[PDB]
Amino acid sequence: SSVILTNYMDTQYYGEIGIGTPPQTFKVVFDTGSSNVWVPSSKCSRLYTACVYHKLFDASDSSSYKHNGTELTLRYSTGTVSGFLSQDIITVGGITVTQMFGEVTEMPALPFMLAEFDGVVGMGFIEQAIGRVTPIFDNIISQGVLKEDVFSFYYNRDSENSQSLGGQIVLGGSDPQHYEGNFHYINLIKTGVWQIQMKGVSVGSSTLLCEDGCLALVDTGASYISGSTSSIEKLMEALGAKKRLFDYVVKCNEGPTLPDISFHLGGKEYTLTSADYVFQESYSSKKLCTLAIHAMDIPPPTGPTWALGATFIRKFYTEFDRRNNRIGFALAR
Ligand SMILES: CCc1nc(N)nc(N)c1-c1ccc2c3ccccc3n(CCCOC)c2c1
Ligand SMILES: *[C@@H]1O[C@H](CO)[C@@H](O)[C@H](O)[C@H]1NC(C)=O
Repeated sequence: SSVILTNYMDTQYYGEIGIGTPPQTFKVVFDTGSSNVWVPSSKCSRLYTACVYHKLFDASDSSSYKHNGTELTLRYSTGTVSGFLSQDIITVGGITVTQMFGEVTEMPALPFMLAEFDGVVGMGFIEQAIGRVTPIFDNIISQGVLKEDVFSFYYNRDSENSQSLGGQIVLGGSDPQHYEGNFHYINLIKTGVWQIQMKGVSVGSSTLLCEDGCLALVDTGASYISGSTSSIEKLMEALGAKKRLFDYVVKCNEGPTLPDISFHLGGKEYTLTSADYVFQESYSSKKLCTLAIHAMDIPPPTGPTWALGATFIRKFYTEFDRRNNRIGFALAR
């Protein structure tokens, strides 16, 4: 099965899923960076404005709902959500699985008021599941209907005309329609995390970063490519970028000229051009231009690690192989 994804300003990729009977729909981000499923709850006080602006699942309208109520708190690098567990049938572009998800009752205005999506579907391993809840992919695999134990991601570039698909996620394989050349796999450092060994990072012709090696987290639920506060400060100085509050800007006229940034993974340089990582929204020297790379200190046991999010996936079609515990990359088409 494949799921059409909507691309919102190149920073948010989501698709639809139905929960309960009759189906209650939600826009969700398929996150290889987390392992739980959650959507806003009707029990969420309207004092939480974010709940006022998103779809809320109502248990009392689902004849297939199974109560549980165990509390859970999900913690992401850029925000937190809290609530309790519930069970019901979830629809994912064809497949139907009885999933255990979290009904969020605390959805902070900042940042969720900025979210176009309603919730999250974790595509990570159970080792990272909060509350030891079985991840949705594990369940789908159990059904034994998928052609292969893998899922692929395709994140298209932004578009000013609602006629091109913002992205697509395939359950059980890849879609040749969106990649060229062959994949090039890398082995997961440790199973339970979509993290691989990254040999080095280069900014132009001078591998000034991640020498000696470092970690790379392939996060479909993250907007940009991130690095330790240290690594980024050093990468950003090399680009002549200034550090703002939430991002790094560069004078727009200097954006097209910026150097390439390469990530050495499994022996193959994945190169990104300035056009690939800069939000060139102007050419004025009197305007600032946001870079699609941020600084995000990810704690143990996962970090310190770089995070390859949407900025990286837009250029490289990614396939997550559960059966071989490996990640594959191919030129996105
Ligand atoms: C999908 C959940 C998620 N997973 C992971 N691994 N990291 C995150 N930082 C987030 C997380 C949390 C809140 C918001 C969040 C809140 C408001 C606006 C945008 C937001 N984004 C970016 C969406 C990127 O989609 C590809 C968020 C991401
Ligand atoms: C909630 O689900 C977990 C997972 O199986 C289960 O162990 C627990 O007993 C459930 N709690 C209730 C009260 O339904």
